[PDB]
Amino acid sequence: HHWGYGKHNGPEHWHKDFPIAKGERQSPVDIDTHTAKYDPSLKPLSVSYDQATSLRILNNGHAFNVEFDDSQDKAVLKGGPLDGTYRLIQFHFHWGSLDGQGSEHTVDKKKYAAELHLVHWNTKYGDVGKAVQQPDGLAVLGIFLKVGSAKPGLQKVVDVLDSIKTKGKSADFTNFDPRGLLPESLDYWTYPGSLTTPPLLECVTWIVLKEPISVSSEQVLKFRKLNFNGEGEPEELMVDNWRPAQPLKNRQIKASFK
Ligand SMILES: NS(=O)(=O)c1ccc(C(=O)NCc2c(F)cccc2F)cc1
Ligand SMILES: [Hg+2]
Ligand SMILES: [Zn+2]
Repeated sequence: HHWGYGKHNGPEHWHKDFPIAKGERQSPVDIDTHTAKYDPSLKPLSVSYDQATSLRILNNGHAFNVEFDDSQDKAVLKGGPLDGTYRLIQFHFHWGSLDGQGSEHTVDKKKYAAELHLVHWNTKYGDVGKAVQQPDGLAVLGIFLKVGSAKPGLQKVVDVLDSIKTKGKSADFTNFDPRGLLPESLDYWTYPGSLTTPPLLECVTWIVLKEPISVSSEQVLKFRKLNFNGEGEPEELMVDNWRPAQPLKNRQIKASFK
């Protein structure tokens, strides 16, 4: 039926409706640190989120997205392996039912508690719909979350989750500063990939940060209390909404650090 992360509609079944699942540049992938090539020609990332305008947070089944006003170059990502300017459109997480799993990308086979994806689209394409039909249409900034000390900048997100417990629910979410979610170092790995959820389009330049941010057990606990189901339907906890690592194939992971 409609795709999900359960036994009968999970990742292993997506190929039946989305053939691209067995494609050449699928994500996520495992990052083998000893095989990633240090590329000194990579520029530093330029994250300009000072004028970010968040608007809403919503539970779309699958996960919760915090949306931003992308009608103007307010919050952008440039530099790194990117050519052109990419506007932030939304951010979401993938997490697990236990602290030992949750991330989509893995580092030397190590899974983290969750992973944050900051989605940006290439402005040269006019709108996100066009951008998804291009090889360099999207840039997703991936940040790993480890369980440890609480992340202050994440608390506003955590407190509003009760308002969007079920699928289809949304809440006004203005004045949120995404800069509060970045680690201190911007060192990263990069490779050409795809969306990790259907349509699974291969239009993404992945930029995965080396340094994870730490969040408290209590903070991660609250993510786990969300529901995949809509109001009135039988409760299905939103946990393990992650796709397992895909084969790297003919791709090379570059690193911006030595
Ligand atoms: N986890 S991840 O790889 O960062 C990621 C990021 C964005 C999207 C998305 O915007 N879906 C929109 C969308 C549709 F729902 C249908 C067709 C095209 C789309 F762009 C999906 C997965
Ligand atoms: Hg594409
Ligand atoms: Zn994601």
